[PDB]
Amino acid sequence: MLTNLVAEPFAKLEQDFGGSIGVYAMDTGSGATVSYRAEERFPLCSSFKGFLAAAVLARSQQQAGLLDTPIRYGKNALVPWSPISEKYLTTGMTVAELSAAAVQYSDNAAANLLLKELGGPAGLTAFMRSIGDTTFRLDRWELELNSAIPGDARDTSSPRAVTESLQKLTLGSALAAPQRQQFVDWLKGNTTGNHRIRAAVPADWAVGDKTGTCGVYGTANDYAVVWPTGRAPIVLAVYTRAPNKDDKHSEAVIAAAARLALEGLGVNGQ
Ligand SMILES: *[B@@]1([O])O[C]([C]C([O])=O)[C][C][C]1[N]C(=O)[C]C1=[C][C]=[C]S1
Repeated sequence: MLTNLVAEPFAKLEQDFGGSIGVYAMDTGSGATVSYRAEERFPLCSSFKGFLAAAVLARSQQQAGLLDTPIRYGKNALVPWSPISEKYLTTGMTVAELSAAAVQYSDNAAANLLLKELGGPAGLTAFMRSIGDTTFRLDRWELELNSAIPGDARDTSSPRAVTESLQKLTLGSALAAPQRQQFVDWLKGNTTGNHRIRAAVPADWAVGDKTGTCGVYGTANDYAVVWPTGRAPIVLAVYTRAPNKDDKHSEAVIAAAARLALEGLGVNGQ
């Protein structure tokens, strides 16, 4: 009834990109949605790290002091693209600091350390099942989860399930109130997304996001909660892939798809 009330040229955008774009956007006030390839699977890439941090926050509700726990690690724990954890190799970091690094810098070593805390990819998947997400699956660790192989369901979800779970965690009741605001605050402090959904969002609106870039198969993504002033928040997810291993990802295409999603919802923006 309220899905795709206004058609938007997503097909032309993905054809110009040379791949596939998946979009799901939800106006949490009216329930209206924009949906394009929204139930297809796309690789999560580093976007799983947002849900990883939420799963850590959920575990901290039953294990008080978890966030403050100092974690030491060896050089063998470093993974290419660990921009924060490499600076604390000789000191260690807290669980909360690792979580913030995973969310805000996509830190790979931090992500693997936190996955170990949860019992691995199946532990994160179990958390997602516990909030009602039956689509999400994490199967591997960094960096193997970035292979983005066409047709491979490992380490994928759908734009719709990403958006639905993001809404539950940032705006609904999946986390207790203090943990919910901490998750929002980590997303708001993200540093990796300035050229993606944020580039479609006016500077005077609040926004938290989590990006991912697999590095192959034109595969990259971003999901976000956006608070336009004077109306209810919008939750959205934009995922891309492409058929050839050497196909380039495009941040501009992600920003453009986000613009179309906001336009389709009737949200006056840029
Ligand atoms: B992850 O999938 O994405 C991060 C970048 C982001 O958030 O958009 C970087 C770490 C992960 N990616 C990889 O390890 C492979 C890389 C692709 C580009 C730079 S590192």
